[PDB]
Amino acid sequence: AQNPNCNIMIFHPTKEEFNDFDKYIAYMESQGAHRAGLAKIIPPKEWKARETYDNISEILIATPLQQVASGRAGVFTQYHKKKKAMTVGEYRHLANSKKYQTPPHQNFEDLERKYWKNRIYNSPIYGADISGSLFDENTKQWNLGHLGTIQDLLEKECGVVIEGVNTPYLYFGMWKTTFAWHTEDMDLYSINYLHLGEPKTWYVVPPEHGQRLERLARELFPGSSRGCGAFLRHKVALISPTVLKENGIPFNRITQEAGEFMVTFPYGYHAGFNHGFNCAEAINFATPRWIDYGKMASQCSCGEARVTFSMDAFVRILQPERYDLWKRGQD
Ligand SMILES: O=C(O)CNC(=O)C(=O)O
Ligand SMILES: [Mg+2]
Ligand code: NI
Ligand SMILES: [Zn+2]
Repeated sequence: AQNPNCNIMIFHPTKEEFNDFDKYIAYMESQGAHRAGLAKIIPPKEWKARETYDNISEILIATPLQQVASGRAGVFTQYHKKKKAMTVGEYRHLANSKKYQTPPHQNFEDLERKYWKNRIYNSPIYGADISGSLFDENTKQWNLGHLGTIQDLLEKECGVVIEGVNTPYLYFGMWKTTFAWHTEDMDLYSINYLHLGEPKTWYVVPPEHGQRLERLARELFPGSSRGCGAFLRHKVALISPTVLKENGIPFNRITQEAGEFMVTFPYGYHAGFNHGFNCAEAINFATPRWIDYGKMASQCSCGEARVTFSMDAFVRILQPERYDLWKRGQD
C-alpha cells in the first residue's frame, strides 16, 4: 500500500506531464497521495497562470465577510458578518493597514504560533467565494476554468445526464482569515491555486480517519452536534493542532506559497489560514474514484449549509433516499 503513514506528498510534474490533468491526478493517487487528504503540486518552471497581476484591483468584492470568533483560542466557531462592498484595491489597502497587517515574525512556525494564540481576538475580513477566474484564456495546462465538469464525469461514469454547471471561485485573504474544518460538497475533490501574495497554511485529516475528527467535533461543539447530524457542513468550527494532538487525531500540515496548487481529495477534512494579503482560485472536480464517496457523503438537512444549484442533481441521482429530506433543508 503506497503512503501508508498518509503523509502530504509534493509533486513536481514536468511540462509534458502537465498536459493531461486527469492522468496526473491518477498518477498522484497511484503513489498514495490521496491517503493524506491533500497534496501540493509545484508547476513546471515553463508554466504561468497569466502574464501579470498588475491589473486586478478593479475586481469587486460585493460582500466582504468579517469573521468573528467565539470560544477559546484552540476551540472556536466563527460567524460571518457581511460588510459593504469594496474593490480588490480597497481590500488590499485594508489588509496592509496597521489594524489588519501581518505582525512581525521570524518564520512560518512563529506566525503559526501567533495565529493560534491570537486569532480569536481579532475579526479579519475575507473576500470569499467570488465567481470568476484569473487564469489567462491562453493558459492551456491546469487552467481551473477549463476543467472537465462534474456533470460530465457523472454522465460518463453512470450514463445519466443532469443539469448544473461547475465554475471557479476567487478568494481574497488577509492575515488571520480562516477556513473552518470541512470536506467539500458531496465529498468532491478541490483544487486551489494561490495566484499571488502571502502564503496559506493548511491542516488536513486523512480520509480514512475523518470520522475521528467528526467524533471529536461532536464532543467539542455539543449544542451544534444536537442541532445537526452533519454540522461540519456549516463550515464554522475550528480546532487547533494542539487540541487535535491532545485528542489523538491524525493530521498533517503544510504551507502553500504563491504559484503553487493544492488538491484536496474526497472526504479529506481541511482547515487553515492566510498569512497576509493574497488571492486564490479554487474549484471542485470529480474523478471515477469520487463516485463512491459521493454516494456516501453526509448531508446537512437542518437548513444551515445552503449550497449551489448543482448539488441538487448530485443528491437526486447518488442519494435518492436522502433527497426529499435534504431538499426540505434547501427550501
Ligand atoms: O482558500 C480557502 O479559503 C478555502 N479553500 C478550500 O477549502 C479549498 O480549496 O478546498
Ligand atoms: Mg481589475
Ligand atoms: Ni475546501
Ligand atoms: Zn446543518
